[PDB]
Amino acid sequence: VPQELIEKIKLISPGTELRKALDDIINANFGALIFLVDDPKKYEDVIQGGFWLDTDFSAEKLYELSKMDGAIVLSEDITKIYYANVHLVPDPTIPTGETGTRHRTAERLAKQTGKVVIAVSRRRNIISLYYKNYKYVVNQVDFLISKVTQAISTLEKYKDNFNKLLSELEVLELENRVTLADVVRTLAKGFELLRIVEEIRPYIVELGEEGRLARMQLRELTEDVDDLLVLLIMDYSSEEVEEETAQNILQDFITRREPSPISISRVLGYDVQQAAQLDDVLVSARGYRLLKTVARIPLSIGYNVVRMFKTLDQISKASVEDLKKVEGIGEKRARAISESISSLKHRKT
Amino acid sequence: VPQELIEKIKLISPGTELRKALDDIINANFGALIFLVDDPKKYEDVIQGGFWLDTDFSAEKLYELSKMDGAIVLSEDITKIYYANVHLVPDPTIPTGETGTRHRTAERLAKQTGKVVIAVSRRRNIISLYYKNYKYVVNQVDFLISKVTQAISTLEKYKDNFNKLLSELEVLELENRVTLADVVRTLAKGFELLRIVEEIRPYIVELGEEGRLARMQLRELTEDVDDLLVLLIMDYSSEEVEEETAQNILQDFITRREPSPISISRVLGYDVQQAAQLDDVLVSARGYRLLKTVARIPLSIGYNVVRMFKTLDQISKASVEDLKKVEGIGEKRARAISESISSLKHRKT
Amino acid sequence: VPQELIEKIKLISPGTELRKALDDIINANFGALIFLVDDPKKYEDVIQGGFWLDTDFSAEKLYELSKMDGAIVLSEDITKIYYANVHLVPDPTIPTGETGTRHRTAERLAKQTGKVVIAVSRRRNIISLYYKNYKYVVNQVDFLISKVTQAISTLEKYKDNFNKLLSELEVLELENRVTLADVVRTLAKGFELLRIVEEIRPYIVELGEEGRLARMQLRELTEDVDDLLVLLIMDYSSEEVEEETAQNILQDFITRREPSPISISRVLGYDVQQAAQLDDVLVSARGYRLLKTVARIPLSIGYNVVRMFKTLDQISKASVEDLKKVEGIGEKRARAISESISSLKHRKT
Amino acid sequence: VPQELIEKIKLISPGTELRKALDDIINANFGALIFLVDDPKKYEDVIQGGFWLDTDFSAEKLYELSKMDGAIVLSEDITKIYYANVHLVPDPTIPTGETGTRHRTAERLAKQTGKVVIAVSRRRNIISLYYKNYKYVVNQVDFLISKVTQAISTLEKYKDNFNKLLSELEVLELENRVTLADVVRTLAKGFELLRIVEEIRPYIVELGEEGRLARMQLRELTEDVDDLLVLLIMDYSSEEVEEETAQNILQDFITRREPSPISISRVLGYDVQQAAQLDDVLVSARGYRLLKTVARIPLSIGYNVVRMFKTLDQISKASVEDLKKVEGIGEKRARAISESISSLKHRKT
Repeated sequence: VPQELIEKIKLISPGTELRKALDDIINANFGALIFLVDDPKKYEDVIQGGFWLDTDFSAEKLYELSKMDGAIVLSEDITKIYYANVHLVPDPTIPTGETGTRHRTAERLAKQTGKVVIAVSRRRNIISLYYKNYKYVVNQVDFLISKVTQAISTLEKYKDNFNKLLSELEVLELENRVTLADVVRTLAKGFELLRIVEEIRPYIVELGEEGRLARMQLRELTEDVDDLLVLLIMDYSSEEVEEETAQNILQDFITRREPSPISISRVLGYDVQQAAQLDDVLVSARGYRLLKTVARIPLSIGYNVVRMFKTLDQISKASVEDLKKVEGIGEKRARAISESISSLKHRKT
Repeated sequence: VPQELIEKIKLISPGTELRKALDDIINANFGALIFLVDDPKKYEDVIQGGFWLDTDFSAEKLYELSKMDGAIVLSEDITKIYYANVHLVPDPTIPTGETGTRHRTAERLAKQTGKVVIAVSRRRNIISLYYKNYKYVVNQVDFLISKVTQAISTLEKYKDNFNKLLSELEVLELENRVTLADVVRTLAKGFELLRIVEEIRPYIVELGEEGRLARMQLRELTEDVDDLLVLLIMDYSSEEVEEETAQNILQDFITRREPSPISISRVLGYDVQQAAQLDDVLVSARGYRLLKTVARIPLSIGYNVVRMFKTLDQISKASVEDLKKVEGIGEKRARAISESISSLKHRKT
Repeated sequence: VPQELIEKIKLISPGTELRKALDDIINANFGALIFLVDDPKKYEDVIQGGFWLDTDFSAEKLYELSKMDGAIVLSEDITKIYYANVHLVPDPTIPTGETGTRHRTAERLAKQTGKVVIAVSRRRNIISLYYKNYKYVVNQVDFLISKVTQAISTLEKYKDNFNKLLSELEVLELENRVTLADVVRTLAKGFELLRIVEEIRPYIVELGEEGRLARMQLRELTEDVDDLLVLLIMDYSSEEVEEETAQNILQDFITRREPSPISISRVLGYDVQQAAQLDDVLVSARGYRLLKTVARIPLSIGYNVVRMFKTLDQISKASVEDLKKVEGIGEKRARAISESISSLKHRKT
Repeated sequence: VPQELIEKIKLISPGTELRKALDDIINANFGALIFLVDDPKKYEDVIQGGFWLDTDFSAEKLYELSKMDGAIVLSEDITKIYYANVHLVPDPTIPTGETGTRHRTAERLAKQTGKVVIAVSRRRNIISLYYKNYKYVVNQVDFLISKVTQAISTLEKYKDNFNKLLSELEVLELENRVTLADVVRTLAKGFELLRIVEEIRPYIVELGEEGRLARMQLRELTEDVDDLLVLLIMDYSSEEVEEETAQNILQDFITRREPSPISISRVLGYDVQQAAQLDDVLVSARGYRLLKTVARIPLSIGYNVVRMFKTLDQISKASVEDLKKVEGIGEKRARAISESISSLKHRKT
């Protein structure tokens, strides 16, 4: 979806006075055909009859004006109503996939002038916005909220299973008993979960001001999930990987590639064929996840800790003194690393 | 529900252009009577008047055509509109349980020709599909989603209680303090939960593309429940049972038999009369559940481990060396079995 | 709500063909006035004009007949339609709180004959049923489900807080560190929760077949709550109390008395004035809750265990041999009591 | 929102007979213009034509009367209907931001007389109440419940993350390993959560009797959150702070100030610049939270315990005897403090 169109869709999103007028118009079953232009003069060839108003815009004015036949012409910044009751006459030979005079006129005019044309028919409750060669159907809030509420419920279920996987993985990691299967399973669930977020995103945007609660919920449910997945990648990839690369792995599995077990283990640098092999590959966390998330050591510095001790297993054996030999690790960091890992082992394993 | 009919129901499921036209028709309160035929020629006896169109199908075309009285005739693959405004005249002596000319005509024609006939009346918002001697009422998406959302909430509650039962059962199993009552109680909840899934299934299918989120939720909620229940059967049945048999027990209690305590304990091979006796029967898990789910040992091989040690109690006492004497158990499997069971005991009991 | 009326309300509950016809009638905005009689003959004085049909009942027939003015007369068992289009003429001097001829006629006739009279007006979507001097407004399913879904959500929140209270109480009980405040707080939440169930009950019934999922949810959420609360009463009441009495305490606090802290502590036999005193009263569980729920010892026998050891504190110190000296406690029960309590202490405290 | 207006809004809230009549009027699409006056005589200048009724008020009467053009005049206590079908004639030169004669008349009359004027138009389903220079749009219950149900779901998510933060903070506190970042993070989530409650409040009120379940849910979800946050403030502020001050911090961050990390750490008395510094500031709880919430020691007395031992760290080391040296700490309190803290350490750390 071109950003160019996104900017236009904002014009008729829940919250704006324009959308306010359009909803009223839908409820009254009157029709509407609105043409957004910067300078009316250069468009007089496609504007016939009607009335010249050149007055300030308001939702009430638009609604009343729409009781008459024909089209209304507004300024692109929706601050002025220039015409009402006019006949829009774009070139009839322009191709159109629309049905019914109102929408065919809207599409051709948008294509012809490169300007925005809004159509609202009587036999339906949806807003169609035409911009250049683009068409965007705007749904009603009730419909959007229904889909979004279901997507959120679906997310809660994925998050729950994700929390359960990560919790079990934590036990295994602390006991150094992890297998590639445990990692991939956890990654897959995470990838699939963030995929849902990406898919519902266009719905949230379309909700405008009425999607505020929905955004808040998505934020609380997927808070640190992305950071967590990256750290998992940095910790279990076959060979060392920088954060930025882990992020590319994440973005890739969120949109491009499908999060299938074999496919994830492959990108992680493991040469596997059948998913049955995953339960046989033993792996050891490097310790980034725990270092950054629990010991609160900046990644930049964790790099030094990992380069020296290699794995979480070794770091958990290190002493306060042993850890200070690391560049960037003082008394506080050293104690923080040692104590937080020891605390976790005593509680979770 | 014959699969034969299921194939026809797909034709008018949410997502198809046909359903798109039918919804529009419902919203406009126009009526509709659609007859699906392969070759119009051999049906000219039941097709009177109207107009010959022989044009490409589209939802907009169907909607417009439906503004006229009579019926529309389409190709079975919904790619062609052959007739519009015709009078369908099946044999009037054919029995019909329908009311009102439109539905009586549809049922008799479907019965007469063995073809699909779709009826949509003005005084209601539902689609009736007739195929041979079958009738399928298609509900609106709003209604379906309402029932499905309630069924999902109901499932969440059953799953929660199931998780609680399984969690307590786990403690008991690790402490070798299980009674038949603990097993049956856990099985019953599991059986009842999967029963809900089976019952809501026809609703999910009827939802078509709009049931995608619902499917995802059902999948996250009942993920490994079936495998888990089978393993429970394999572990607590009075006498050894092969997986395939455990599965038959599952399928049976999901559809045929009622998951009553006594009834489950009976099928498991225990001769009980009153539910009060269940709290008195001590039982010991064979160890399949833990072997497959936690130690990740293939069932095929677990069979060997169980045939040698008999119960989880004995396996938990076995040593790495003792376990390797089993056919198919190497150093890795042996360590995996021993360590995962020891880890669980230290954490859960 | 008299059971007598409940039986009549079933006649028009979701699921019945009668309600099916009434919903259709509501959607069409036609009106309806239905009079249910056993023998039409003895009511000819209040039945004028119309048509004698004496035909078999069906929803389609009722719906069609309702397109005409006047009333319809059916058999009490809803198997026969005796009249259609008649004028019902009860005594006009009979008092009525209704407005509009249709409802005034219905109420007076029901009062006059002691029979059921159903009225459905055009300017609204609700069914009014009149039986003798009773009036029952039947709501639409959509409305009912909305209230019921909210009540269920509200219940989930109370159950969660209840689980948290009971969980903390469990720690305290095992450590013999309980105070009257911990008990009352847990009881109050339980009482309030079951109060919600009682209040939503009339809604579930009114839902008929469409309240099946709602019932299942209420059952999963409040499963053993009543038994649990009774045992809590038996365990913390100032002086010994029999189960049956504990139950009266429960029923009382669910309907009659308000579950205020002081009020609960008072009924439990503690003479307190200000809620501040509750945190100062130390109490010890007798052990019924744990004996019945965890050790699975029948109450009848727990009575003997409590009469001998007095408190959970003492039972937890008892030996297998010490416990067998109790009448009804064998080797199994004795082991069950001892091991389950010891297991709990090792895990929760 | 002036309380003065709140009192008027109650007049038309769900539950009242007046609102009952207004809903019926909305469903019928009749219009309504109601003027509430104490003494009709002194308003005869703005009341023209119509009918003098001087009869008792009822919803049915109001609904029927509204079928006629013009306005209805009721007594301020909604117990009397004085006029029906009248022409209200306020001064036309009074400014009005309304459109359409009905609303312009209502606003001007309310402004002119300082009395309540209720307007309901045909082309919409909302009630507009005018009082003096105020205007309050009353929404339908369906709309309100939709927003409120979403706000509750959003709250559940914030509460869950809050519980997780507080749970981890608890471990850290018991191990005396807390950093300013852990405290602020927990406070921020708490502050944001209570902010949602404040924002949805006007919706709950507008729901009237239909907002009962919603209130119950908000109460169960945010129960002790405020007390908990205050205690957190009292425990981690840079320098000692009295409860009343902690409360001002809470109220401030709930409405005025934005709960940004730096902003919270600043108000707590810590001079920080970049959020990165928070992970470096070690802090120790004074012990109020644990003393009041777990040991059940009144704040008034906790003040003495803290003034003597200073931190939770020191209190956890204190002996029963050491604690009794505190003014207000007896054998019970002393044991309660010592045992509850020791119990927590053994279970959570």
